Amino acid sequence: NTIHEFKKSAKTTLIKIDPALKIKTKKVNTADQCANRCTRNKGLPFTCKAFVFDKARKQCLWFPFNSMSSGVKKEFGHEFDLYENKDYIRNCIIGKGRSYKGTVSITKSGIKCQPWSSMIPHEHSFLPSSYRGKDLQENYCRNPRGEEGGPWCFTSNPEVRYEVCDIPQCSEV
Amino acid sequence: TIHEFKKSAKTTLIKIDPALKIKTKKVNTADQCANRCTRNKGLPFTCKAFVFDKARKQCLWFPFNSMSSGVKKEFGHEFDLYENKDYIRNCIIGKGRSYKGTVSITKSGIKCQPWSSMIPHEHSFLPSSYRGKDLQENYCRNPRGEEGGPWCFTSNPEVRYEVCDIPQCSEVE
Ligand SMILES: O=S(=O)(O)CCCO
Repeated sequence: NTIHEFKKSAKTTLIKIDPALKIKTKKVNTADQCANRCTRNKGLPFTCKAFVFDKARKQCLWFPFNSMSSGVKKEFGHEFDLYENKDYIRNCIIGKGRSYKGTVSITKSGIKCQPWSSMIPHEHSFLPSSYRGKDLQENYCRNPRGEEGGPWCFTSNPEVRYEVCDIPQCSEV
Repeated sequence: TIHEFKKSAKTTLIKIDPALKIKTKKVNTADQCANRCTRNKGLPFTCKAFVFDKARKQCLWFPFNSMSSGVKKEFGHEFDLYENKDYIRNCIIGKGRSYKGTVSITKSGIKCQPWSSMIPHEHSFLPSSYRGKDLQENYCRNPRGEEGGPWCFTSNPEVRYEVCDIPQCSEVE
């Protein structure tokens, strides 16, 4: 069971703008079954970069793209959960990491990040809805205002309001 | 938990910068090191890799990996190195000569052939004659800096080799 290995976005599927792009679907029992096929890439005529489980139609949708790909857009649906293969979510930072979408959720000194949706331990105004496009989801390290320090988070230690996270620059020579 | 790490057999790491944090503990198995690393509990840093000393049954947890500036990768028959995939760059610079991620599937979704195997395809891209190239397992690699990026010999007898679909670091904003 490889499902916990994917970055999950609730109530979301992906749509092609490009009719050219390819999709594979199969009726299935559980979301874990979509995950296994994606991880192993068995019987897909492409590299599985993401999949959707449709909980109403009991279907996997396997994709050679993700939510960051050109010619694809997110779509809302109560029945869908999106799972993006972490191997195709850039895990290094460009510049100050304004566009960082990876899942690192621990600070430089090893403190588990506080969820953006929470006011515990720390009250703050980085509400996800105020910061659209900045992916203030779960407790991921993010740099929503593009400050000098790189991605950071509020910390689950009450004595440390916030700390930078230790995410490498993609290229610095 | 151990499968979200890239394993390098017979390898440890040495820190030349003495200010870099380390934590060690005698354990039973490498799986237990992986668990503490993934959960990052009781570690005053971000766990980016660990080594398991099979002789002493000791975990060595690191806030660095083999690509970190000033770390000595060294042979040792009793060590296995495990690098957290979140910290191995999963995108390509230029032609991907330096790609060391764990993607093992071609663009058309075929499982790569192991570099050390000669079935289905016979070749002269042996690990031994490509030191530093990490021609390990069946990972997509670009040892000669060739145009289309990391590639592999394919497990499909009808397709000698094909490029993989590893994104450029410049692909996404
Ligand atoms: O101003 S806050 O303390 O709320 C966050 C600052 C981190 O840049």
